[PDB]
Amino acid sequence: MDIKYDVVIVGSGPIGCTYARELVGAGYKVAMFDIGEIDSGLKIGAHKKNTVEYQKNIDKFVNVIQGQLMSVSVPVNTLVVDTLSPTSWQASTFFVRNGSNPEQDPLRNLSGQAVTRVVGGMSTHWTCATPRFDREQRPLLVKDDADADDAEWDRLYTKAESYFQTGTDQFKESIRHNLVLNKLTEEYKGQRDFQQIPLAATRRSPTFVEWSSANTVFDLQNRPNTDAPEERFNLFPAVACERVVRNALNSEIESLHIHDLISGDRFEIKADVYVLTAGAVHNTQLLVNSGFGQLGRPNPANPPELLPSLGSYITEQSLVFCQTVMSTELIDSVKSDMTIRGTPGELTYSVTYTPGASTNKHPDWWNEKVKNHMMQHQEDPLPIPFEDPEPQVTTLFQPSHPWHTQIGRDAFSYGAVQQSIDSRLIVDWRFFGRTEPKEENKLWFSDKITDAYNMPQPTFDFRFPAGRTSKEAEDMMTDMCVMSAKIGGFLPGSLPQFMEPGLCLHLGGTHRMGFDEKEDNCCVNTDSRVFGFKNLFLGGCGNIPTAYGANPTLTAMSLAIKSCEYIKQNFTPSPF
Amino acid sequence: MDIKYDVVIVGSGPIGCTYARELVGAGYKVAMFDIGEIDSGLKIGAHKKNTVEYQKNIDKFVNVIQGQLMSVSVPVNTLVVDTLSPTSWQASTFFVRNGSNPEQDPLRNLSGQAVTRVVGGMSTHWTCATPRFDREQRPLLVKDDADADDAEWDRLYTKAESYFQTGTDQFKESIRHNLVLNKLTEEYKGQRDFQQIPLAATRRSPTFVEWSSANTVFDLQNRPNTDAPEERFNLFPAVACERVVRNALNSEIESLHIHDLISGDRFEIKADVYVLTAGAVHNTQLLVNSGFGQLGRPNPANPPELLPSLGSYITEQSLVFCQTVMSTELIDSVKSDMTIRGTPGELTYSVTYTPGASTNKHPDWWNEKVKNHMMQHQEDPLPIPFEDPEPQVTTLFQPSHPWHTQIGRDAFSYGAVQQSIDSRLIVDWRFFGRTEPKEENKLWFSDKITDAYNMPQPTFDFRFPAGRTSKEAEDMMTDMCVMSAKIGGFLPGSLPQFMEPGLCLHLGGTHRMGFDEKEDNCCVNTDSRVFGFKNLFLGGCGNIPTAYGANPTLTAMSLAIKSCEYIKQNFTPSPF
Amino acid sequence: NTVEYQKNIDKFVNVIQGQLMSVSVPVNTLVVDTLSPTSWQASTFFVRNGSNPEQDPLRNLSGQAVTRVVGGMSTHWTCATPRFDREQRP
Amino acid sequence: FSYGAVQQSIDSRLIVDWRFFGRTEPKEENKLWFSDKITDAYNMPQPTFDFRFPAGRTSKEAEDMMTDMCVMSAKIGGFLPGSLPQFMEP
Ligand SMILES: *Cc1cc2c(cc1C)Nc1c([nH]c(=O)[nH]c1=O)N2C[C@H](O)[C@H](O)[C@H](O)COP(=O)(O)OP(=O)(O)OC[C@H]1O[C@@H](n2cnc3c(N)ncnc32)[C@H](O)[C@@H]1O
Ligand SMILES: *Cc1cc2c(cc1C)Nc1c([nH]c(=O)[nH]c1=O)N2C[C@H](O)[C@H](O)[C@H](O)COP(=O)(O)OP(=O)(O)OC[C@H]1O[C@@H](n2cnc3c(N)ncnc32)[C@H](O)[C@@H]1O
Ligand SMILES: *Cc1cc2c(cc1C)Nc1c([nH]c(=O)[nH]c1=O)N2C[C@H](O)[C@H](O)[C@H](O)COP(=O)(O)OP(=O)(O)OC[C@H]1O[C@@H](n2cnc3c(N)ncnc32)[C@H](O)[C@@H]1O
Ligand SMILES: OC[C@H]1O[C@@H](O)[C@H](F)[C@@H](O)[C@H]1O
Ligand SMILES: OC[C@H]1O[C@@H](O)[C@H](F)[C@@H](O)[C@H]1O
Ligand SMILES: OC[C@H]1O[C@@H](O)[C@H](F)[C@@H](O)[C@H]1O
Ligand SMILES: OC[C@H]1O[C@H](O)[C@H](F)[C@@H](O)[C@H]1O
Ligand SMILES: OC[C@H]1O[C@H](O)[C@H](F)[C@@H](O)[C@H]1O
Repeated sequence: MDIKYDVVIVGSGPIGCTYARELVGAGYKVAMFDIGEIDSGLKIGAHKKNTVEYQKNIDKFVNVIQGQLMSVSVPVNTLVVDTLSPTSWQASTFFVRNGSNPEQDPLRNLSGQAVTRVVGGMSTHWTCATPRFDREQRPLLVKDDADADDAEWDRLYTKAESYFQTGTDQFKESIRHNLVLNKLTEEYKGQRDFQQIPLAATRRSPTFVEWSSANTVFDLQNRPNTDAPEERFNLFPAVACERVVRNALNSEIESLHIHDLISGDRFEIKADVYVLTAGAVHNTQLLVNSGFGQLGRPNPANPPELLPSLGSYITEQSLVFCQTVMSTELIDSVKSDMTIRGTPGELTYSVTYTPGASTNKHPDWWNEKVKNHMMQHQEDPLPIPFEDPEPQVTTLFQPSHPWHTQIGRDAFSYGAVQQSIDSRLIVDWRFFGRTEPKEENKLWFSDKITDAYNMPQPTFDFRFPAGRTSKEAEDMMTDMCVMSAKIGGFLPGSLPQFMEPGLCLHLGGTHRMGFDEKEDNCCVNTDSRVFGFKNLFLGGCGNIPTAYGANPTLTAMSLAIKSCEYIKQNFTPSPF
Repeated sequence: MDIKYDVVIVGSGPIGCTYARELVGAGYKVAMFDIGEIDSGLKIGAHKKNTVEYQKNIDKFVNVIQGQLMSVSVPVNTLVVDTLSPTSWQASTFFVRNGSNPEQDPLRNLSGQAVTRVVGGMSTHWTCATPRFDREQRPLLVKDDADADDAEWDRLYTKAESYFQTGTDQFKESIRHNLVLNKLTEEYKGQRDFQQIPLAATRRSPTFVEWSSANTVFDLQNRPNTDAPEERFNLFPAVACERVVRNALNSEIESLHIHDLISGDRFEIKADVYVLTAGAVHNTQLLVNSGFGQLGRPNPANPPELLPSLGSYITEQSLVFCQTVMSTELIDSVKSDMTIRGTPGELTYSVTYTPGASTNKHPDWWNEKVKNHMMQHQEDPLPIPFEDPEPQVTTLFQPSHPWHTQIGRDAFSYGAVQQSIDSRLIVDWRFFGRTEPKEENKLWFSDKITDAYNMPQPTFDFRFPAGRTSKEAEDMMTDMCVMSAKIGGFLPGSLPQFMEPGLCLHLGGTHRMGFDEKEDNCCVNTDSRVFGFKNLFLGGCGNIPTAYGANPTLTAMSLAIKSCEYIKQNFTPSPF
Repeated sequence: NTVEYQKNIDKFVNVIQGQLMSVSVPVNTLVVDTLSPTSWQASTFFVRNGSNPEQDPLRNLSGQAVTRVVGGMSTHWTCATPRFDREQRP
Repeated sequence: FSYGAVQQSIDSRLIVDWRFFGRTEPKEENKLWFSDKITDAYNMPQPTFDFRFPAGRTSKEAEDMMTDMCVMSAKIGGFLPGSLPQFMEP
């Protein structure tokens, strides 16, 4: 470690790695710090799902996700346990216990909010869904010229998709995928369009997908090295970034205070450029601990002087979930082209089809798979082949249905995964609502209470706003019930429900972007530069100032690419 | 990869790494294959608990364990779900679904048996408890000379303890530890002795412990390298070892068939010496797939000709569990030396003690911690300091109490971890019973059904034997109820219970050791050599032929050290 | 119709459940394998606890129940008495 | 006749129950029969059902009816956790 770099990056998630990719590549001397540690294998920051073992046992991966989602703010617990032995010690009050945050109103929380501290951030376990936002969900990057704005976003999203290896063809030969997609597209037709979920992933074989991650964006190997002898990069894991140091004028950052969590030593690191990509909660925390905004419970009688919108206007999405069991209609449809005679398991049983009958509903490759499976596995009553991939189906957000949808199988199962129903029958439904930004919806940091890293404790003051946001959330639940029923009935144990607020982990608006600090009530401009500072940039979903339903990361990445263009335009690398 | 090594090792767990440590160190050309992948960070095969983040959030680590425990044999599920929508497809029978093994009698199973396929094996997530076995639990290594047997085991265990960095002093300054230990030792006195659990671990600070693993034994870095320029070792992850190839006479192994799970290619590797350390289930599987023992449902009318005891006499331990909530007696005892005046939170409140009163029950360092905590945290009603380490207490197996005990806090929590009761009050109790080896208790491999790696499906035919084993298991449950009550009453949600058979993951006896193949009904001799073979060795708990209650790994390691002495005595390394 | 039930209507569910006796219960096949090793266990899912061995569990009306008390089920019914329109009516 | 545990956290004045009842096509194959071997608690032939909801109109309407209750209920409020939309035991 040196005390001087060209660029310092706080966070090794996929947005920090967008900045590394762009800037290491442009010749800057870059250091990247992460509070978490390398724990994905020799491909640093890679997706934990990419082992042979997880892809042969995908039901286990939920546990890996749960193992690295550490709750942001837990209220004081008030459950009465009165079946204790009379000899057992019991307090006479519900006192502050077990890491609970006494500041947190339990009824104004995002209880499902969690953070991940590992090299690669949440991209080590994410679903890899990377939809574009349509105009309605998307911040403006050019004002008063919609066609130039569209052009700019197209160029940026195209680049982000290339970084993440986004595609829409990885599941095209799945029977289950097709079954679900084809049905939905017929029943709306074509008042809504359905497609494969855009996924940051490359299929390597019929049974293995290489899911993308931070590592796909930037490999996180120190440089110079043999592949990149004229580049300069260092990754420092297990280093808590605590404070950026402001000048008097609030026009420049003059250093970064860091804490080596192994040795315990503290240092101060100097950079020409400072990029905070610590996630939506933790960027905010680091800024509040550095004197931006206000520490402590918000107090209107003494509003913050520096970035007063920081931590206000926060957005998190409503999320509804169920699972379904495939209808008899759809299961029978799989084998609709077959002539089936006799009874499974007996001498006379056969299943045949005629390749190329124009009468066939399905093409030959489908009927071949189905025939083979039915004849070779007469003990099995379903016509779906055993290793058939899951559906990965969406109808994207539109004005008439202003929610994102993901229909398929998600590794992040909620609750006990029941084993009685055959998994080929099971389809997951997740619908994500957009949330209006509102000044009263805040993330703030205690002046008394600290987290496990001795940093000010995060506290939410949040409710879904009462008008359009809440109306749409309920409409969205209805929509998922109506849409799901086209495929099948609900799976007991996975009935339609709202998930805990913030379990969707799409928190935005915490350090939000706009044109004008005061008029747009925002913290960073369209280059992701903090207002008034020459050399401080924020990357991540916390920049998104709009009400959005789609998964935000591709949009956050796009904003980062644009930020890096600004840096390349205004800062000169040091000589090698 | 070469097609020729001096020694090939199948498995990178702590027993394979014992063989690597001994033999790489002795100058052999070693290759090690593991079916699983590197996923613990840059320290290959290291304990996953050793991140700063897990040790600040230890309640999350249960999920990491659950994420890599893949069930051995799951029976066909027969639960009736009859609240499905009438449109949903339903079969008319409980058919073979969702990876279930149709061979497995659900009532003769070890349902909690699981395997871990990752570099470092189960040592990437284990509790690190490494007790010695006393004579009563321990196989004989010398016959008819008890003092020479004791000497041999002492030397071997001392070496194994040095490899694992076993100690008994890591928790000596915990208030909770002391509270529990001191109470139990008074109440039995001294008809039973209590001590700290021997743990393979080194404390680095008051809040961080470096837990040992396979990596502690052998660092698993390829050699030659800068630290070890004259050593030769290669680790090949994601390589399924499928078969060892026997000569006609069954006197030598002539190669190892391997399957590269990334490329899909198959190869055959030649070694002077072959060591199978794939765990108790999977060593057996590999052997049955190579023509040892018998494939298919056991058939007494056609007993196996080659190693007929392989897969018979299997042992797994009964495990009882509860948690308790610390008694008022014991909580009051913590502060027994304090003079406490007024009421917490008010101006007059104070807590004082007199250092060195001979009347004090506790020494000054205890009273200091307690006083400071009480005065500095008057909102907290407990006298235990917030970062106080957990107890780690045992009374080892003895004739009058023939079970192992671990009393403390274990990361591998069973069930939902309730948050209402303060965690400083909570103590876990696990008691482990010894199981009589019995011919009828088998692990066998289907001739029809295969696992996820296309290898014969493991199937258990197991019941706890009806006489002494079952009698002791129930006595052991009673013992834990009686002993636990000295500390506190049971925690609702963690009432005393037997865990699922095989959840303790101490399976032994699958390829068991003895002096004489026929007379001792065994598979390997005291050098861990397979009877009749010159060049095949088996390492692991599957060698242990006795009824044991203590955690077996240190004993398995000891047997491996002795095996490696035999190899060093009989095989010459190739020139460098 | 007691004063007490109408002041505590949440308790009345228990009165209903107390007189709904299941018509046909299939043989139970749930595996309970956390029994003490000393406890007696059969080696099959045998006919137990009033189960009907004739009943295919997957072709059942598991929630069917009968009430044997003077007044029959009208001693606990909801008292909803709609007419059928032509379409539903013999 | 509440189904399941009656949660006490939500004020009861807020809570509204929804029950929707579907019509079932009569079908010869749907039977109630009586064992010639097994008897009930009164020594009378044991009742046994051989019943499935018929696969065409009955099942189609049942699922439509579930959708209807979800759409209609949402006019009043959102679902109560623990009482999510479900089919009851047949
Ligand atoms: C956990 C999760 C996440 C997503 C979905 C699934 C699940 C279960 N799936 C999903 C997501 N997003 C999508 O667009 N589509 C998908 O299908 N998920 C969210 C996505 O995963 C996040 O939006 C994305 O990673 C955010 O990227 P980031 O802004 O780079 O932030 P990260 O949280 O990934 O990484 C931040 C990083 O910084 C560190 N850190 C935090 N504090 C500090 C301090 N003080 N000093 C130094 N470093 C710090 C972290 O440890 C972390 O690695
Ligand atoms: C999971 C667990 C394990 C233990 C306890 C806690 C928990 C939750 N705690 C405990 C244990 N043992 C103790 O003595 N004290 C403790 O406090 N646990 C058990 C211990 O962890 C095991 O006994 C030990 O690792 C066994 O060592 P091993 O004999 O080296 O076996 P492993 O299972 O660790 O590693 C084997 C290895 O081989 C691989 N493999 C399997 N099949 C193949 C094939 N066919 N080809 C190639 N490689 C193969 C694995 O992937 C694995 O890494
Ligand atoms: C239990 C239930 C019932 C109804 C609803 C609510 C609940 C929880 N609410 C409901 C009902 N019906 C409606 O139209 N609207 C409502 O809102 N329920 C059903 C209604 O309760 C029944 O349809 C009605 O009682 C049937 O009347 P019934 O045909 O007279 O039959 P019962 O079952 O009431 O009484 C029969 C009776 O005969 C006896 N018995 C049976 N076997 C014998 C033999 N072998 N020998 C002599 N006597 C016998 C019984 O003991 C019983 O009293
Ligand atoms: O299974 C019931 C469903 O059947 C379908 O085939 C329809 F598309 C849905 O609208 C719904 O009527
Ligand atoms: O709390 C009840 C317990 O109290 C104790 O202090 C004893 F040691 C136990 O034997 C039991 O009597
Ligand atoms: O709360 C959402 C609901 O609001 C209502 O007032 C409507 F009547 C429903 O259709 C639905 O939109
Ligand atoms: O449960 C949370 C997740 O659900 C799905 O995987 C989404 F794709 C993620 O972005 C995230 O919201
Ligand atoms: O739950 C299984 C574990 O319990 C405890 O951690 C033991 F130490 C382990 O060896 C293992 O049995």
